[PDB]
Amino acid sequence: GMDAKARNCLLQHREALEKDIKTSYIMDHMISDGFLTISEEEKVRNEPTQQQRAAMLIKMILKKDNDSYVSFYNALLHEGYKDLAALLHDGIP
Repeated sequence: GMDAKARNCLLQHREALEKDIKTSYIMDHMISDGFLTISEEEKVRNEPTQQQRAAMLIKMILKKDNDSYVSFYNALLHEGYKDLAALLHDGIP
């Protein structure tokens, strides 16, 4: 569903993302945008640590469409993760 460029960007920067991001905030945006289901939210929330939640959310997004990548970018950007957003800018469709 997603462009290779986007996929690879995510795969390249996932460790950096997994490290810093507060997943619940990003998810709230993505749920608002309608690219993330309550069931998916819960599955992420079921992960014990923030890094494990982040990893799960990214694993999920890698199985979604271009729109979802952008939603993720927008979320990061609106939550002030400007550095991490920049890393994914090059891969945006």
